[PDB]
Amino acid sequence: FSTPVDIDIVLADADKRAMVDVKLDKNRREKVPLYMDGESVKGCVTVRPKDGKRLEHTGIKVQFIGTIEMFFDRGNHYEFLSLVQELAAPGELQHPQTFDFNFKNVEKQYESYNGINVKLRYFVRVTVSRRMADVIREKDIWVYSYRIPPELNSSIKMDVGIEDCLHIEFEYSKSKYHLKDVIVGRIYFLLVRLKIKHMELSIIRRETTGVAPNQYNESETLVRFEIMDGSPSRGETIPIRLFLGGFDLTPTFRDVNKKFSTRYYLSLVLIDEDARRYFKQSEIILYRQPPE
Amino acid sequence: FSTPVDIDIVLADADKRAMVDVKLDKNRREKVPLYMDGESVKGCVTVRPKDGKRLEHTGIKVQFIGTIEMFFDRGNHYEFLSLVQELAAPGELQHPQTFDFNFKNVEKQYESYNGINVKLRYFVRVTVSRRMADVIREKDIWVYSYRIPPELNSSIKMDVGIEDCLHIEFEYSKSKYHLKDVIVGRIYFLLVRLKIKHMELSIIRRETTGVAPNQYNESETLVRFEIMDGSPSRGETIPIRLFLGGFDLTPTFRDVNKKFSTRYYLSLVLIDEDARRYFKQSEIILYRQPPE
Repeated sequence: FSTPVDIDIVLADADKRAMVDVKLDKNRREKVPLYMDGESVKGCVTVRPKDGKRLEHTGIKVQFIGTIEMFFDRGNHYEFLSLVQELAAPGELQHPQTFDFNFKNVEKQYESYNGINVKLRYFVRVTVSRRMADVIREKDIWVYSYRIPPELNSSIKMDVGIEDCLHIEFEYSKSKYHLKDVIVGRIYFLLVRLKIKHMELSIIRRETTGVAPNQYNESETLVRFEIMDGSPSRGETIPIRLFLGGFDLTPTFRDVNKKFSTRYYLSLVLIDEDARRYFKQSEIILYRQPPE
Repeated sequence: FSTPVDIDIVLADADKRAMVDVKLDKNRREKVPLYMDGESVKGCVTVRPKDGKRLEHTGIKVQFIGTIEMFFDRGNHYEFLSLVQELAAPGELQHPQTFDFNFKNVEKQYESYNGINVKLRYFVRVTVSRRMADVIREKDIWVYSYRIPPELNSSIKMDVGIEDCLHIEFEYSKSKYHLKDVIVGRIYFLLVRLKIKHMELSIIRRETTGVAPNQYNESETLVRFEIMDGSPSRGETIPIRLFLGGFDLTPTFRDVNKKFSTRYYLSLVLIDEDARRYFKQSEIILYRQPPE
């Protein structure tokens, strides 16, 4: 036999509309249509019958859903957006039928995310209601969030050290970088009484999930970029130029629906000849640039 | 003791915004703020603590809901619109706190209705999530639907009768009347071989609930308006002028979310001297006029 009916969802702007990729578990890349906050979502639900039989139903509806999924558990799923359009009353289907739908000016407050303990995703869900088992079809969507240049973008500049052993001033040109921006910086050496083998700059991603003492932090190290080979002396200046376009980062996400945060840190690491390791971590905000 | 916490919801336009009344069971009239399709819903959630204790919670959210309730049963409730804003992560409350909220450009596809087997209502729902029993506060809203003058509004004109006994032509000036419009019409008598005591014009409301053979029809007679006293002869013309503003009707609602219909009929009734009753029913569309 198979299914008596197959549901497909075709958008009205399906040819012209842009699509975007998502990295999922074990290097998989999905591609879905792309939307932003305030756009209308409209198209058609196409019902393809497959048998010459009849389908008794107690209603057909289409829903636009945005939801946050935590820890791979269905009981922790929270819909932050739900919109319904009823497409048909209780009845029968004997032949193919199509139904229009339009969700007017749809709010989409968060960017889509696929992480470790957290997913945030948007989809269209069509439901054909039946007496004991519904026929359900999901259709996934990417939503981006956009942001213009910030009013204030201060340089990150600091003196740090291990007392009487290593004193350094480091500088990074901004606090806020767009996803295809460049870390321009320098390291300046004030006091050096240790034997430095190499120095690297690391971009660390932290996913923070939960509320209050229920906090799980997942940490991933997305670059290790060597910026110095060998032992400097005092008065030595080391230039940093690190291109972010080589690492495909997600934006900074802060307290999203009061459930999770995704944060980015520059971690400067110096290693001595005996393999001792000296570090300083600094938060950087990553943002998605609106194209002009 | 009492409650540890009381939740109140105050809109940002609360002073300037118009309010509207609803007739509910046993002559009760509620009054709630008034909205239309496409308006944003924004304001503040005000938490008044009442005890000097502490409130542990696993999150605070506000939802905008539009739902259809059938047959006084909670298991038949269908949300056709759901929007969520998370206001706080898991934590504690020890003192009063207020939280802003804004639902951008909110779709509100149907007019609010309180009927017999059917309710359609919109509300804001605040939820403070707790370990075993949530603190929940609803805040009800009226939504109207508006419509400009129709492209086609034909007069309803017909010849009807009981053969060789009574032949009449009736005319009503429109098929579509606004809620404060006037039925202007006439009855014209072609053949009269019965002894007519009186003639009345009735506005009948029908509420139709369910899908397919699951159809319940509730019928209510909202006016009985006498238009003739006594026995006419052939060639006699009886004028009708019936003002709809005296009866506070709801608009015509057709196949709302594929779950219900509310429909209006003009029923013309003639009564003979022996109390025999001759009738003709005609559908009329009632609509809510947009003010200029």
